[PDB]
Amino acid sequence: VIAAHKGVNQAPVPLKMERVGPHDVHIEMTAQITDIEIDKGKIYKAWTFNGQAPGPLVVVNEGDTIHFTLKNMDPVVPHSMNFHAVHASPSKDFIDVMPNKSGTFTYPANKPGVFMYHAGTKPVLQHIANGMHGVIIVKPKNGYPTDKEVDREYVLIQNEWYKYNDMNDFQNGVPSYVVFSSKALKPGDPNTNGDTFTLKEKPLLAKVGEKIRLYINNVGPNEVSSFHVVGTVFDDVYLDGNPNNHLQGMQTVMLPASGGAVVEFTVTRPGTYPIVTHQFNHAQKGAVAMLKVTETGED
Amino acid sequence: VIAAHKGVNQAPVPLKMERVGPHDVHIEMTAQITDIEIDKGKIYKAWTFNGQAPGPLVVVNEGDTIHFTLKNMDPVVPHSMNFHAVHASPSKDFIDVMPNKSGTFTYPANKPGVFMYHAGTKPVLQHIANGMHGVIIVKPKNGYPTDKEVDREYVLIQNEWYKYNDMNDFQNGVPSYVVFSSKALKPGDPNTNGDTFTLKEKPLLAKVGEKIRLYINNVGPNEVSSFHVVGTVFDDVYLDGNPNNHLQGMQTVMLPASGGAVVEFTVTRPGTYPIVTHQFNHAQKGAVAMLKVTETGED
Amino acid sequence: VIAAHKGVNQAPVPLKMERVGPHDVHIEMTAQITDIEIDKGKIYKAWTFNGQAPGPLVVVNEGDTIHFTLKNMDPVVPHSMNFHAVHASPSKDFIDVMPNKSGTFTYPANKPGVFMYHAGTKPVLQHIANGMHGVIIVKPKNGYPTDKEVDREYVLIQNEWYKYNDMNDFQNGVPSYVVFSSKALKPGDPNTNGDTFTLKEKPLLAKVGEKIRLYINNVGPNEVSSFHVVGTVFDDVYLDGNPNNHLQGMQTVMLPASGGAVVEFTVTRPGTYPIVTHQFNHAQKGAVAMLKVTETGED
Ligand SMILES: O=N[O-]
Ligand SMILES: O=N[O-]
Ligand SMILES: O=N[O-]
Ligand SMILES: O=N[O-]
Ligand SMILES: O=N[O-]
Ligand SMILES: O=N[O-]
Ligand SMILES: [Cu+2]
Ligand SMILES: [Cu+2]
Ligand SMILES: [Cu+2]
Ligand SMILES: [Cu+2]
Ligand SMILES: [Cu+2]
Ligand SMILES: [Cu+2]
Ligand SMILES: [Cu+2]
Ligand SMILES: [Cu+2]
Ligand SMILES: [Cu+2]
Ligand SMILES: [Cu+2]
Ligand SMILES: [Cu+2]
Ligand SMILES: [Cu+2]
Ligand SMILES: [Cu+2]
Ligand SMILES: [Cu+2]
Ligand SMILES: [Cu+2]
Repeated sequence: VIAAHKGVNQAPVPLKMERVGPHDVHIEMTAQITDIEIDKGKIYKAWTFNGQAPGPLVVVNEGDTIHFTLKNMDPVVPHSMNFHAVHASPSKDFIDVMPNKSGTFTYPANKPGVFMYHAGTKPVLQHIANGMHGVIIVKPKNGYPTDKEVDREYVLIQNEWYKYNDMNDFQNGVPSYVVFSSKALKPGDPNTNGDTFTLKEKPLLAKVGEKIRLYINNVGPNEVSSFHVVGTVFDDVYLDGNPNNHLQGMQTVMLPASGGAVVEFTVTRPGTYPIVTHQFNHAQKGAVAMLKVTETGED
Repeated sequence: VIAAHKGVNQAPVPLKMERVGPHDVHIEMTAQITDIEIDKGKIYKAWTFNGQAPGPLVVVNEGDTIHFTLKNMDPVVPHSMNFHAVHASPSKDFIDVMPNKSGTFTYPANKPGVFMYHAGTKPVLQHIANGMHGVIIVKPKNGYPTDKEVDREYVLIQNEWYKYNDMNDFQNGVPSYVVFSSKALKPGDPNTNGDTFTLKEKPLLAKVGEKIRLYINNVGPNEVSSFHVVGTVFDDVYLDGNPNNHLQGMQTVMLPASGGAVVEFTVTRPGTYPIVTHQFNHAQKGAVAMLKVTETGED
Repeated sequence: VIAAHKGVNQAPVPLKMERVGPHDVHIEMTAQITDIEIDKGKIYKAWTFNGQAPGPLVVVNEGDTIHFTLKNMDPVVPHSMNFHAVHASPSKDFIDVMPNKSGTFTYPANKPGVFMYHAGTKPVLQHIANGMHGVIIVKPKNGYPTDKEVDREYVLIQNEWYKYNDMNDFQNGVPSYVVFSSKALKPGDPNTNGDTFTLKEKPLLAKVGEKIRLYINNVGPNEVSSFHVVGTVFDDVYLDGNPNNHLQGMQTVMLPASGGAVVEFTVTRPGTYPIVTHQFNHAQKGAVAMLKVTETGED
């Protein structure tokens, strides 16, 4: 634990977003050091955006230019932001912001989909593994062909956790935990961090007969994901959330590290449905969420 | 070795299946403890369906409802069944059957493809790793567009084996063996277990010039598979065996854990053709099968 | 270090190719033992084709029959060649050539794409891991639908390096290095070996606004690749380089071991753009290349 991080636990700060034109959006995040309970009794003093790991959800429209400000609250470590959604010059636009400073960077989100974002400061592995990852969704101008069939939707993110700030482990060791989190799209949706237990104890909710859409991304840092919902089959899958990349009837979706998808499936009966990576060593180490399906859709 | 499993070696029992209506099929399996030779001189006292690991092949038609009975012969461990093919309530329909009891569960197979099945009892990793995995094929109502080109077909399954019933190894260790097995579709086809040697010593057979279809699934538990046939290219691939997910001219097919495919390729010359996962550490640890191609198609 | 390899460092020999008919091409390679600097201060006495690892690039046209000669310069180890592009009998056409001998083998390249080649001598893992891997590109007769949009193109290959000639490490250990190399398509293109530094210090070059095509293959031996270019999104992707396998708007391309692709992306701003596998443990261990984009396209 970096001497200047000892005892530091910066309270989470809300994401700030506001539209400033028909095709322009302001976003303001922080980089901050925040204690997160990743397993019961296990605190990780994470490197975060806004005190969440993964960070807060960003949603924009295809064709929006993002005017992004990062306020670095870390007392000693520089941080930066890399959005996979955007076309940008990495050496000009994804550059470091020093402690106690801010930086603003502008770039377009030209492509629909479910994109990873993460800090881009060398060593990138260190910043991602310590918690500086997240998702930005870019909504397609023309929608998805199955939009009218979807009854309910959520966002799920997979990540790993390693021994604390240990570059040897990050490079060469198996993950200690692999976890899901959910980030809110609409008021009332849960908003959680990557931990082994919250989405088991407080399942996502749905109603019998519904078609559910999940926007998913496996942020890694290191593992691929074999994404599967127990008790159903994916009716439709759009790789990276691009409407053109359309598969049907998949049992399990292969996600690379940073890989995204939009997946849709029908829940036909009441009960609790596990959501896993089917790499079962990772599932055993935390990567199981639950979907509770009731006759009403409320608990 | 669980005290009540010491010395236990339950003889394999045939799968029971019978059609009971134009869209309804009965299946009866066992859960049982059976010694399997996974490498020469290496016995694994596997947790199995029907004394095979992977378990027996199930084939049904798209739109069939399955009335599935599990007879648990294990003297002490509960077991259950999860079919990836079906729409079901996991907490009602994939529940545990206690030792010396049976349970019956009914659910539809609405989607064509090559699906994993496995025990769903917590910890799922333990039940899969110990051998409780298999494949169910759901035949598409409308076939595949290349059906008329296929001359011969087989089923191949990839799995791993770890240190015996060792949850630490299952979670954190590399596999000791990675293996292929073949499960019979028609009388005379081989029916083998996941071992390092049988499909090398007794290759699958084909005839010069034939187009071969393989129904494949990588059941894991933990690894992905880079499926490749030496000396050919896949003419056509259907991801998860759904006819819509149609690729052409692939050298190697990426399978997630639990991932399936229908793959088709032409063998143009006499000889022996290795079949591998191209993750060559896994191939070296057992995952090489052989296809012997002769002028007649018989040995 | 095999006693007969001690002190051996065979100078690289150029690939020999010549067209001998409208649909027939001669290729002559060597198998040879050559010291390669894989990281600064770290020499690997590689098993190679032609003194390069990965080996030299081969480019042919769809429908060409290849008349391939391997001249084995290794004083003691037999070697062979397996081209993923071709239809061949592995047990007749991919056979070993003994030390100080040559062998010639003929087979057709019927399928367009970006194919791995490698030695096929048992244990195959040993020959691949020690450096005997490479790429053959088969150009599609009808092109790719986006050909007219591409301004500049390069070839990139990903491989791993392990502890020297250590079969235990090859089977059971994490890679010590994961690396990119580039192989020349046109005069003036760089031609490099798999190392941790050359494509950082001497980036690939491009011009602002260009659409870039990369022909890529992950030769392994053991890992999958999460291929990503920072600061852009792939406009179009053709899996295995087959024009039919067409995805759009992908952030990251999942490559199995031996998996290939043609990927295309636009660079909109001047700067330096990292090229990674997004499995960041591998990126940290060497697998980052750089693309320098200038107003002119020259350094
Ligand atoms: O039903 N999924 O194992
Ligand atoms: O089907 N999830 O084990
Ligand atoms: O020819 N497959 O290495
Ligand atoms: O092409 N199998 O090494
Ligand atoms: O912008 N790629 O992290
Ligand atoms: O987006 N490369 O970290
Ligand atoms: Cu407008
Ligand atoms: Cu602004
Ligand atoms: Cu950071
Ligand atoms: Cu990234
Ligand atoms: Cu509905
Ligand atoms: Cu009917
Ligand atoms: Cu019945
Ligand atoms: Cu079991
Ligand atoms: Cu499952
Ligand atoms: Cu035929
Ligand atoms: Cu001609
Ligand atoms: Cu010739
Ligand atoms: Cu060799
Ligand atoms: Cu190969
Ligand atoms: Cu252009």
